[PDB]
Amino acid sequence: IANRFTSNIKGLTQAARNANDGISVAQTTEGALSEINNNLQRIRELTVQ
Amino acid sequence: IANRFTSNIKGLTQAARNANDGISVAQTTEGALSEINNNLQRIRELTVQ
Repeated sequence: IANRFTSNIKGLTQAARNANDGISVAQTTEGALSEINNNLQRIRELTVQ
Repeated sequence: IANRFTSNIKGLTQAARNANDGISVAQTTEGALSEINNNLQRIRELTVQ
């Protein structure tokens, strides 16, 4: 049972690290999307003009 | 909703600027029309004479 618990603890810690990496991926993609959105807003203003 | 509000505000402001340009155009044309009308009135006076 101690072996099983050690395996589970190590796996869960590594999974937490993986989830942190995924959060980083999401943040980077969202920043790129925000810049694209600002460009689109400016283009719409130019079209209205 | 904030993005939509920003787009609407920008569009309305630019449309107001274009409308102001419209008043400018109309004022210029009305000034030319006033000059033409004054010339026509003087021509009428000369014809009456």
